Amino acid sequence: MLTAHVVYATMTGNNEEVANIVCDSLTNLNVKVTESEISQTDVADFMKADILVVCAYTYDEGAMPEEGLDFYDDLQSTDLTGKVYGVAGSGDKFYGEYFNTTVDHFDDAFKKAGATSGAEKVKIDLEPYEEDIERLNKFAEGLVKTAS
Ligand SMILES: Cc1cc2nc3c(=O)[nH]c(=O)nc-3n(C[C@H](O)[C@H](O)[C@H](O)COP(=O)(O)O)c2cc1C
Ligand code: NA
Repeated sequence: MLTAHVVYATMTGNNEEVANIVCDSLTNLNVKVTESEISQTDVADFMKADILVVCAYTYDEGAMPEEGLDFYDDLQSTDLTGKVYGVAGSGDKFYGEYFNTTVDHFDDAFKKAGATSGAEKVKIDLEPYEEDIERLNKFAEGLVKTAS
């Protein structure tokens, strides 16, 4: 029944770890999941899933991943009405009001595209631990219930 595409942007693996946890939780909720890195993914292919997820870092005081700028821009130009989305990220709370700003940007981009938020965005500090894992499971549960 349900499909999902999880894209991640990463440099030291934390956000790929986050994407992996989300893919696992979705798979364990009987979702067929595609997972790919953002720079190797076209929005036209991404949008074919019922559930859309971006997991991406924040850099240089609030900067988006440079390899994800095209994907980000293409996302906002696409009609994603009927799609269920969620955004998550690992970042560093030391950057204060720049903590995981990329998560906020992608959540806004999905909003302009007309997609329906399936779960509250998840902002993780550095590596995901037990609490983060439980939060990413509720995240996945929210997407499935919203999409189904
Ligand atoms: C130079 C530099 C600048 C950073 N700036 C931010 C930032 O503005 N906001 C944030 O949340 N994290 C910032 N970070 C932290 C990364 O987002 C964080 O380490 C994240 O876990 C890396 O994810 P990745 O392993 O998937 O690449 C910065 C890290 C570095 C090295
Ligand atoms: Na472009």
